[PDB]
This record gives sequence, structure tokens and C-alpha cells, in this order.
Amino acid sequence: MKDTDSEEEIREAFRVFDKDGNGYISAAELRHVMTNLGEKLTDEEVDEMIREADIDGDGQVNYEEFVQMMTAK
Repeated sequence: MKDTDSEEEIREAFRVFDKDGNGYISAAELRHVMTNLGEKLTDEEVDEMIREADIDGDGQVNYEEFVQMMTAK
């Protein structure tokens, strides 16, 4: 669509922790977020699914790498 207009609902459901921090949050942050935004699973499916987003590129799980969970293609 345009740059990244799909991270609107994501950054919102994830900014609760990295709102003004850096976008990249810890796994414990995702387990609580991915477990409620449009998604909703368990601290095991999320902590074991973060290996897909957060891995070492830069910050743990930022929005650019967080949308991969709510829509990993």
C-alpha cells in the first residue's frame, strides 16, 4: 500500500511496551501482545514463534519484525 501502513494495528498492540522505547521489545512482551491483538495464542506458541521475528538483526522483536508474527508470510 504505502511504506508500512499495515503496522497500524500492530504498533498499537505492541507500543504498550515499546511505545516510545524502540519498537523492539523482549519475548515476554510479545507473548502478552501477540496473545491478544488480532492474534491470540499462548506464551509457548509466541515465545517459540519469535525465533521467526526477533533473532539478532537488531532489536529483539520490533514492529517491522512484529508484524511477521501477526501475519508471517
